[PDB]
This record gives sequence, C-alpha cells and structure tokens, in this order.
Amino acid sequence: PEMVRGQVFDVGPRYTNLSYIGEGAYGMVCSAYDNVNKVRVAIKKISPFEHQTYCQRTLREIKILLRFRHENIIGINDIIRAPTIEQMKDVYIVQDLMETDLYKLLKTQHLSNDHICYFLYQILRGLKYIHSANVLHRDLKPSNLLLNTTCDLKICDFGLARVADPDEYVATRWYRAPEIMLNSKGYTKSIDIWSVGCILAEMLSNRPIFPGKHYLDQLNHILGILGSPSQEDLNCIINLKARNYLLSLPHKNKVPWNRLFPNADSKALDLLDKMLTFNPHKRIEVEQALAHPYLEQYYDPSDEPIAEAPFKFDMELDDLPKEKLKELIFEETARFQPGY
Ligand SMILES: Nc1ncnc2c1ncn2[C@@H]1O[C@H](COP(=O)(O)OP(N)(=O)O)[C@@H](O)[C@H]1O
Ligand SMILES: *[C@@H]1[C@@H](C(=O)OC(C)(C)C)C(=O)CC[C@]1(Cc1ccccc1)C(=O)OC
Repeated sequence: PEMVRGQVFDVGPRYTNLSYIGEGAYGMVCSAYDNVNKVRVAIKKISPFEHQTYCQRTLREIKILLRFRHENIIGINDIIRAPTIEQMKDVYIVQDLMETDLYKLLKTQHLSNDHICYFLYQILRGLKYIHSANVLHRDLKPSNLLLNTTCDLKICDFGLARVADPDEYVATRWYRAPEIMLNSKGYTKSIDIWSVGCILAEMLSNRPIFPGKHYLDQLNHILGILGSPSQEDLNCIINLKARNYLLSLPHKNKVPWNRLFPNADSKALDLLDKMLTFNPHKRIEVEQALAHPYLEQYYDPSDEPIAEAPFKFDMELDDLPKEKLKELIFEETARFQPGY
C-alpha cells in the first residue's frame, strides 16, 4: 500500500509511482502510472462516508461522469474501493491526468484574445453537451476547468450538479447568478451561462468581476456594473421580499463594458453582455453563445456533439441517510470490481 504525505493510497498494484497534486475538503489527489494501460492518470482519494452531503456529492459526480462522454468533460477511467461495504472507507476515482486548471493558469499568465477565444469555445462546447443532457453543472468557476498537456479544456467536479426541472456549501459564490442570491428555487440552465460569462470576464482582466463577501455585497457588485435592474427585470424576480429590496436601493448607472475592459475585442464584450444579463429569461443560451460572432472561427455544429438522452437521476438524494448513500455508492462502483 503506497503512502503519500502520510495518506494511504491503496491503489496498487495496477497504479504506482504516486505524486501529490493537491487536496479537497475530504480527499487527496495524486498522479500515478497505470501499469496495465501504460498511461499516466490522476487518482482522487475520496473519504465521504461520515458526512451525508459529501456522500451526495460523491454519488452525483460518479453517476454523471460515468454517464457523460465528451471531449471537454473529465471522464472516470476506473474506480477502486474495497470488496465489501463494511471495509469500504475510501473511494478512489481514476481520471485522465491534467496539467493545471484555469484558476492556476490565470494566476501567472495573461491570456491573449486568441487564447481567450480558444478557451471559451471549449467551455461552451462542453456546456452545450451538459445542457443537452438536461443537466445543470451549478458550480462553474475557473478552478474546475482543467487543462491537459495538449491544452485541451475539460469541465470537472459535478458534485453539485442537478437534473434540470423549471416547473449545499460552496467554496466561492463569485460566479453565482444573481437569481440564486435572490430566490431559493427555480434554477435553470441560465445559471451556468452567467457563470461562463463571469469566467470570460475574468480571462479578460485576470481578476474576478463580482467578488463580494456575502450575498448582499455580491449583489451590489453586480448592480454597480450592470446598472439598476429595469422595470421588466424586476418583474422577472420571483421572491417578492427580494424584489422589494432592489427597489429600495439608490439608482446606479450601468458601466459600459468598453470601460471595464478597455482593451477587449468588441465581439467578445458583446457576447459577455448577453451572458451577463440580469434577467434569466433574456440571457443567451449555449447554442446561441456558440453561434456568436466572437466564436466564428471555431463554431462547428457538426463537431459539437450532444447527449444521447436526457439525464434522469431515477432517485432524489436530498433526504437519504448517509448509510443509504454509501449503499448507493457501493452499487454504483460494483461495475469496476472484478466479477460483476
Ligand atoms: N484529473 C485531474 N488531473 C490533474 N489534477 C487534478 C485532477 N482532478 C483534480 N486535480 C487537482 O487536485 C486539486 C483539486 O482537488 P479537487 O477536490 O478535485 O477539486 P477542488 N479544487 O474543487 O477541491 C486541484 O489542484 C486540481 O487541479
Ligand atoms: C495552451 C495553453 C496552455 O497553457 O497549455 C498548457 C499545456 C496547460 C501549459 C495556453 O496558455 C495558451 C494556448 C495553448 C499554448 C499555446 C500554443 C500555441 C501558441 C501559443 C500558446 C494552446 O492553445 O496550445 C494548443
């Protein structure tokens, strides 16, 4: 049993030469060599079974990634856990080895317009796939857009994903759509477009555009740039208590995107504006985003696959005890066990 920084990594003998990459709130990620397939991999050690929401996120991510197959969405190559459910305290998810992520990349490099356009197209190509499966990612941010040595971008971390139906503690809420700060329900695919626009804006300036300390401070950032909501924009707010609060704010002028990002490609700022619209109904959808003139050179519907069939969780996870969720995780991973 190899160890890394004092953590047991019980992935041998198929995976060896483990190197530390980083950590989450309940796991450690290493790179490793897969001796069977003769390829370099990432292995995420997950230890969720003492916490019910960790068990939700683990089940969600396993269920959605196993079902997804797209070039811009991280896959699961293999899963290692113990042969009996009493013995399983850890799940190891094997994935494709990635170099870095867009959070790290933006810390050290300023992206030219060509690279911003290349990255945005890949984000939207993958998102087009996710949404066509009737799934919301719900947590798009720079830190979980991974890049590999080929400079290929892959969306990851679907632990907060939900199946869309229009009729949870997060690290950073800076990419959250305004309607999530305002309402408690009714989240549509629109919330992912907002996040993608928040990421576009960050690639244009190497600083986040709406970095509030809490929900009220986050909203003042949004309105301090978008300007005050229009009359029609206030009507689309569902929660009257929240809608009433926006009316009490003093009027704020809309800062033109040309002034925030004086040096951005005009075609990009136009698309940013259609992604950072306040009204979720008027916000641009993922196909229209892909067809936008900023991505003319990459747009290619014939090379932008979609999901075979809409996702259906087949069960809701919100009320299940963590012992039930461990049972569901054990079942979901049986297919990677020899002899299933
Ligand atoms: N498939 C992968 N390849 C390379 N590195 C990976 C990876 N999956 C996660 N990582 C890395 O491990 C750390 C992320 O751990 P993780 O739990 O999955 O995501 P996070 N940052 O939302 O907490 C990050 O440094 C991330 O770049
Ligand atoms: C790839 C990208 C990058 O960091 O790649 C890794 C492999 C993660 C270091 C960039 O920042 C910029 C675009 C990138 C590299 C590149 C290629 C050609 C000319 C300039 C930069 C890329 O698009 O390569 C496919």
